Amino acid sequence: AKSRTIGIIGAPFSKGQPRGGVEEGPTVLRKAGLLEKLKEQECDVKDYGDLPFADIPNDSPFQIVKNPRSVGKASEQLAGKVAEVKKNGRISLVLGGDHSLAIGSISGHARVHPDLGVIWVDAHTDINTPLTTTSGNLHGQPVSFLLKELKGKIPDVPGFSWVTPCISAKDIVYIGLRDVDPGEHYILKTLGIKYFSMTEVDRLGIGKVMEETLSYLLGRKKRPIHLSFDVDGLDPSFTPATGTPVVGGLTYREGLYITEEIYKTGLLSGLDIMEVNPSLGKTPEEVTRTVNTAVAITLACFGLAREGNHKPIDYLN
Amino acid sequence: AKSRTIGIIGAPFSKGQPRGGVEEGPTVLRKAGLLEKLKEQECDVKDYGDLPFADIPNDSPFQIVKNPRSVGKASEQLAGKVAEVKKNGRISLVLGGDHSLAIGSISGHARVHPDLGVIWVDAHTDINTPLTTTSGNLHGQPVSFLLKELKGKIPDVPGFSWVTPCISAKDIVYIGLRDVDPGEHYILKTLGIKYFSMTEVDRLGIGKVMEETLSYLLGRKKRPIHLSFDVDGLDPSFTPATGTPVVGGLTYREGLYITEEIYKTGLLSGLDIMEVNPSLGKTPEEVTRTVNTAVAITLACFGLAREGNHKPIDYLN
Amino acid sequence: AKSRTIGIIGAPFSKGQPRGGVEEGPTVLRKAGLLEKLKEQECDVKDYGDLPFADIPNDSPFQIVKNPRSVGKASEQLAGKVAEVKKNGRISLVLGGDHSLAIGSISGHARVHPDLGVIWVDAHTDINTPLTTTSGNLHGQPVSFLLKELKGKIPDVPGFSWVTPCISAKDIVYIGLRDVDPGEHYILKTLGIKYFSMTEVDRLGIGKVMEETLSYLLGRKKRPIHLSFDVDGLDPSFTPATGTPVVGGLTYREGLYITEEIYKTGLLSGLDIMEVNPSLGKTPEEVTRTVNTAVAITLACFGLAREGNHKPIDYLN
Ligand SMILES: O=C(O)[C@H]1NC[C@@H]2SC[C@@]21CCC[B-](O)(O)O
Ligand SMILES: O=C(O)[C@H]1NC[C@@H]2SC[C@@]21CCC[B-](O)(O)O
Ligand SMILES: O=C(O)[C@H]1NC[C@@H]2SC[C@@]21CCC[B-](O)(O)O
Ligand SMILES: [Mn+2]
Ligand SMILES: [Mn+2]
Ligand SMILES: [Mn+2]
Ligand SMILES: [Mn+2]
Ligand SMILES: [Mn+2]
Ligand SMILES: [Mn+2]
Repeated sequence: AKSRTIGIIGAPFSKGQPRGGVEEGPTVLRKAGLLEKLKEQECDVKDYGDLPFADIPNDSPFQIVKNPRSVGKASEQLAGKVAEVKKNGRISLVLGGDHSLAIGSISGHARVHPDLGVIWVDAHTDINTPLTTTSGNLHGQPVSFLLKELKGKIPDVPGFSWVTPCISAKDIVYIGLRDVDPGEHYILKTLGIKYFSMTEVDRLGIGKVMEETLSYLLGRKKRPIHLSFDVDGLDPSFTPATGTPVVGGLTYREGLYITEEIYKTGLLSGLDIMEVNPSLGKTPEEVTRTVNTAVAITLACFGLAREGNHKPIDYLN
Repeated sequence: AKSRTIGIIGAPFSKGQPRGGVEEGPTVLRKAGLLEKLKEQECDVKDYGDLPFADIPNDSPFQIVKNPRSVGKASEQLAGKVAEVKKNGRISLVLGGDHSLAIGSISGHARVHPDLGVIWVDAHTDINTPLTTTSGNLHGQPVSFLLKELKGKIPDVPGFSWVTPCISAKDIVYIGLRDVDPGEHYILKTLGIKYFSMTEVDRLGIGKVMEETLSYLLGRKKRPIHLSFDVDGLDPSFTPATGTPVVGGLTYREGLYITEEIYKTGLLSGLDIMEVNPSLGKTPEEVTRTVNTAVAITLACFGLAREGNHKPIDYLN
Repeated sequence: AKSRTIGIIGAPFSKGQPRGGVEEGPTVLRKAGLLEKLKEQECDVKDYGDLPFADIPNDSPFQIVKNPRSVGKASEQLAGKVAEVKKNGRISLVLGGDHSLAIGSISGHARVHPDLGVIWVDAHTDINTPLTTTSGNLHGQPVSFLLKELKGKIPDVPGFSWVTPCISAKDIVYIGLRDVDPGEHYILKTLGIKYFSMTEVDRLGIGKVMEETLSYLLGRKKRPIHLSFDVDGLDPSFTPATGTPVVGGLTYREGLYITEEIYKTGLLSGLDIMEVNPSLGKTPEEVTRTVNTAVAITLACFGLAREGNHKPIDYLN
């Protein structure tokens, strides 16, 4: 089935942030048996391998922005690969890698499906521009490069001349927000982006959050869904092996509920499993817990349901 | 009062599953002061002791089904004891022991009250038949033996000739499901059994879940309630000392909410506290935590309320 | 702004209960950078210092009631100080110290604002009278001294002759109740006090709880709000370093939701952050966790929002 036809892309990249280890994300998710688990779930899985991200020496900063050419090139390559997967009639599954890679993932997906809607599960808005950021880390800026309304606010950053903003502010929904920078809050409010911070999740419950999210994106007509999942969207009690953990996150149950509801639309076309850093666990168990949670989230995106699943055969005969 | 008149039955039985220790469940629940705590809560408590489950040697398997005569006999004896407690005008409180004992608990309860409704709190459906089962563990099969709609699907298993299905598919509600076998999911969907998997609990909230459960069972007319509580229905962060723990379970609060709502109907007539295995804690604290949670669940079934409780006297004089 | 104009009062007092260390509450909250964090959040902060609570030797018990003159005097002093802060047009922020200090905090606040409404966030009602109590610990009795309907039920306790009940039973809302004494439950039911025990929080969800709480207190017309926050209202997994921890408490998210909703009314006039005991952590991390949670709660009372915050300037220019 279309909702279970997948194209795996490994994106072992880390230069979008300063913490080493996030490039081991595709390795550890594969080692956990993700591909085998998806095949056992009646999925047609094709593995496009791990993208080679050739080192860019002398990649000097653009103002305070670190490794711009490396980040720009990695996303450019990913865009080409995601577009190839999409042309082959498969749901692209990007194994990250830092969240800067979403520039390439969404850009590439939009080349084949320009009418796509984005669901962004994260503790963070990742909407800083190369001018608003105080960190210069591009994993906290991918949304600004993708939004049409921010054209003219993004300077000419080396490595990003290939980028054409592909999404409007009305085509993105945030879920799980709880650590937003002043500049990002201003952008979020002035552009009128739809969001469900932890405050709205507490107020409404995840059931109403999903009902509202899917109605807001699909109400007019059915359109492709791109889910960009930052594992720090979930509480650090479930995903501790991550760069920027924030307390009071989405529960394991809420994470599974979001992904079960998206699967059920039959419109998931793109998926990013980002910011898994296996060198950031305090214990080996914290790493396995993060990886196992990220695997469980991924399986729910492709049909694994808590009520159970069965093949279309008579089990009583 | 009727809702606080209890008959305690210890059922130290483990042969419905492969892990040793679950037979110590009645011992550890008693040691925690359950009987004394119930009496302090204005309960009339009579202890019927721990059932002697005389060893059945040469109990060869029926196909892949393990210890069928032992499980069949333990349930047959429990049925007789529960029926005796029910005839004495008491709410039967079965301290397990593995969940295979539900065959005897519900069969015995149904002999005195054939119009009973079942609330099944558990991570699992336990509805595998001796033919759909892949483990051959009878604790994953009690429901198949009890359902009228599965008559003709249950083969002649040694030790179970006394069993007559006593409940219809419409007389059972599951709460907490999150680990269902393919065969079980097929049965659950084809028989149209009412269930609230963790997905429905996330969607609706425990308030709506309870409102729907009690309306579905009692809407037509008031009838006796049998609550079969598998401790693995709650999240392993509360009940870790259990045979098959599954992450993303019911919270301590949700567990107390279910039981507070059932007490309030005044219709609880039977209760099973199952799958407490004190040899399965990683630390002694994990065992005490499991036992304390199981005690807390039990006390709420018999009137203990979080808002408080008071005797009908003037406390200001 | 009025909602961000604060008067800090340290109340290092412990004689309302038997566990030493709660007097270090103002010290540890200050060490965590509470004052500096509030100023960074666009707050006008004035620090009235830590109240000196002169030792009262020969403070004999009134029946079973321990240190009545010490508790009575500490609250009398606090009342005078809170009234001073209120007269200076500031929101009084009392850093405790045990909950008996609420006698002084609310009495002092009511002298300037007699039309105030109280939100009491706690696992406990703290409404025992000097005659209903069984421990004789005054931190479990402050509401009894404050209620107009309990005039004639409170005996002449040494150190409390200055007290005039300032609140009616209809002017208080409890949130988080899960450990209520029989006498307290009788008072709660006979006086018809509005409460949301953990049972109502589970039933309704924190969204509906806040909607109902604010409508019940502000429906007729806008009036000042006094929030009396006992850190044991939150689950011990967030606030373990406290005297009376009770499992199944409010989550970190629910705590932040209550305080975000109160800030939003613009009517918070008084705040108590009570029962932080830094000598009651099992590990230093348990103490830092409790302190960090208490700081996070306080910051939300004065505008810190999970969706983000920004200054009224153009961030894109
Ligand atoms: O611009 C920044 O560098 C920061 N702005 C807000 C958050 S705290 C670090 C942060 C980005 C996190 C990226 B990501 O969400 O993908 O992990
Ligand atoms: O048929 C089986 O053996 C399996 N079926 C699904 C679950 S995982 C193991 C299991 C039984 C659960 C038992 B009980 O709920 O009693 O703890
Ligand atoms: O009156 C008493 O001593 C007891 N009555 C109920 C609770 S268990 C301890 C308790 C007081 C809690 C006060 B405080 O909430 O401030 O921590
Ligand atoms: Mn991100
Ligand atoms: Mn993030
Ligand atoms: Mn189970
Ligand atoms: Mn079971
Ligand atoms: Mn208190
Ligand atoms: Mn308390």
